[PDB]
Amino acid sequence: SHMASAEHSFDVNEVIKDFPILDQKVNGKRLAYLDSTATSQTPVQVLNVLEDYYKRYNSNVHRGVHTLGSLATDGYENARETVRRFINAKYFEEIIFTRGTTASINLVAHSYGDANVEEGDEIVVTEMEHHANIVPWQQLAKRKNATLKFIPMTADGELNIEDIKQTINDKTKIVAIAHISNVLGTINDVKTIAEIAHQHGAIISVDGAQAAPHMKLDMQEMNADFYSFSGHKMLGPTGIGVLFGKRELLQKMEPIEFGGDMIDFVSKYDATWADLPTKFEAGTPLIAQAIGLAEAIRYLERIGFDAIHKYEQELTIYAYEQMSAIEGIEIYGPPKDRRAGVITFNLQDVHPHDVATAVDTEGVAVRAGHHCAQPLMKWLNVSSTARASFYIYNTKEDVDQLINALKQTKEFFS
Amino acid sequence: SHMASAEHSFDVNEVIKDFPILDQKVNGKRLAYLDSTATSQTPVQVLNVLEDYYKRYNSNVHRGVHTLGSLATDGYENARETVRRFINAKYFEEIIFTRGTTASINLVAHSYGDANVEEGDEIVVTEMEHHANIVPWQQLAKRKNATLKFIPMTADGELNIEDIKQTINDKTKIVAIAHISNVLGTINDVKTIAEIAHQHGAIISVDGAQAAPHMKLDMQEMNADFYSFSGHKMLGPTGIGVLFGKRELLQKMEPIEFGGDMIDFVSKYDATWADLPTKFEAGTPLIAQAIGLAEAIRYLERIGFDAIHKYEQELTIYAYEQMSAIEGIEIYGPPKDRRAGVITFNLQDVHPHDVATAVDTEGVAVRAGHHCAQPLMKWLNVSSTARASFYIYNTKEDVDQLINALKQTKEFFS
Repeated sequence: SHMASAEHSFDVNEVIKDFPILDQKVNGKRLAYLDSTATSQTPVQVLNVLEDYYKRYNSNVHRGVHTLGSLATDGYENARETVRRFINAKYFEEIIFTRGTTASINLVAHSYGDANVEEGDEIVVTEMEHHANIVPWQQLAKRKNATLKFIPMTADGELNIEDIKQTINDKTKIVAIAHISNVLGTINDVKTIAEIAHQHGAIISVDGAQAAPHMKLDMQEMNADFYSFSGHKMLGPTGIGVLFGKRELLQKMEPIEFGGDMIDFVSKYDATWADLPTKFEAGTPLIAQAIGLAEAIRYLERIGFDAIHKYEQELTIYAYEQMSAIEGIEIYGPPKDRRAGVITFNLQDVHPHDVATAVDTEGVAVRAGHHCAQPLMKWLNVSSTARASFYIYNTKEDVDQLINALKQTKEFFS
Repeated sequence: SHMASAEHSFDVNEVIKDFPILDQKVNGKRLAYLDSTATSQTPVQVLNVLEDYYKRYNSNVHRGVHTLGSLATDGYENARETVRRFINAKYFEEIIFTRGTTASINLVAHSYGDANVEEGDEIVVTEMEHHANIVPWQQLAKRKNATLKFIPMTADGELNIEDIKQTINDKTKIVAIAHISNVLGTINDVKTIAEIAHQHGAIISVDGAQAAPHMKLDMQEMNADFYSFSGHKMLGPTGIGVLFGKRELLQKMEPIEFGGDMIDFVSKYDATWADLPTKFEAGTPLIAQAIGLAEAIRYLERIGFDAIHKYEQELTIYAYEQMSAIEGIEIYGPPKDRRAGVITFNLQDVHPHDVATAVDTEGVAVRAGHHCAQPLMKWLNVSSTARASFYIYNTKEDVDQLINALKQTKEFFS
């Protein structure tokens, strides 16, 4: 088929050999892991770099120290440089390591938000946002008596340019938006939204958790003010994310966590802060996790995003077409050729929790629930949905295993 | 010798076989890693558990999901239970995972501090505190126009009961104190200080980063309100720590980071919070790191703290005596038999940065600088010091290698 050709061109079988977790059975059936949107699997190259760190040069990080300490510092600094190049940030000091996208957005909303939002200012969000890109803005609005505004969505769950222009105005201080929806697969035009924000004297904070794993990012082209993502969704270790911020903005923002490393001087009653980026990195860093995340970036770069985007789009269109052919499947969001590698759906007369349970019995991992997007579920007029997602280690066989399992589930519940 | 006997009894050579990082040379000399206070080394048992997680059951965490997801959730919940038992917390929900001791103390100071400290209240600290246990209290005092008070220290860097009783009064709301000093080796009587706090209607927040790796902790006996520590100092992975808090207190405290997992329900403008402990755990957890930290706890428990305390005390007394015999060495803090496994020192007429550089050329890893304790350095009337620290994988040979390197350093600079 067309999908066999896409598999062969991408060399997907050689990619899968790097992911030992996929070589197992679940409930006696081969594993078809279709939940990468929740967290990705991790290649041996990343695991080998983590093992090497702990077996060869673990130490705390500080410029000019004993031998292992200076190797650990080199590895941590090299990891930040790898991230800077990955997203084409202008400066090393514009990359902040955090616990994840959620911690990144919370740092923007506390540190930037409290210094730049007052009573009567507006913060623009959307109903497709993950909780991590809604609730911090709700809390900033409550602290400041500011107003939260939602960009109206089209019937297919996209943002029309005229709705974007009508919602952003000269009262807007912050536009906070997903680059890619974790549910609908919508790809927002963040470059254009940034331009409209900037015309009104607002800044843009982008939730890029579902974009960084899947497409090339260029902070300078996009002209985002802040951009946030998570390592565990892009082949990296748990516990690490990134906040990109323009240097001019980060310089004026105050830290919100205090301790070692982020200080320059401490007396009994006062303290001064370190330079960027360490101003925002209190305590001992995520040292092993940063080193592993840099290896995950090199894994993605070695394949390249043009190859990853083509393969993911072929998988996604194939899955969308095969799932659409099952009578009773409803897919939410844009058409097959206008979406990222996610399909959120319901099966007529079968609760999505029972879909997820049933396909796991067939070896297939999907998620069911609200996907941390309760306002989106309400916008769809549902409580829960089921969600399959694709990444670089998925195959036609994985999609066909889901399709057969859904047909078996229809039969079981009929 | 007495130290050879202690080595043999502890089976230190078998412990060292678990730490492949120690089996290397630095500058052509065997590695003598004497910087565990900064971060510990990591045994293969912990590395094997981390590798197994990524090769067998990585997935995001949620009760009742697909097979790998339910294994990851089990591992994360089991890890929290392991921590609860390790410190004898009454309830599972009193254990919060954080990024580290610094993040733990910052959560207390923001969430508990802002709700319980007002103008004219007092916060008690000490000049031996790490920056992580000073600067958050400075910032809480500034937010609230409250007053920071310091418990006077004895000439040996300890806290006299009469100075403790004179500094704590009915205005005190929070006593924030180290269990063990990262510099002096002082072991504070936190059980007694907690009693004095409680008599005055204050709470106690304990910095236990240097105690959790080295001694048995019992939250119920101690009667601490909050207790904070870091995994990387106790054989665990980087990027994880613990906050213990009494359930009654944590129930009333508000979260300070917002997103997925920590919410129950989200609408466009409002949100409700999850139950403890997840109320304080926004975003995707530190899943691999928690699982590794539980394995580190089982490694320490298998040896037991009575054996670890005896071995560390024998090493410490041996090192204190051998270093004291070098003319020109000044050791800071209490006597050899009243300290934890740390020796902070200076060598007459040799800057401590040059000591650290010189002994690294001899394969020995120590730290030089302020040790994130600038107010303590000022209290000692120095800028910088050098610091050697001991843990379960250190030997008489490591101490003798430091002693010979210090004598060689004296010679080089004379």
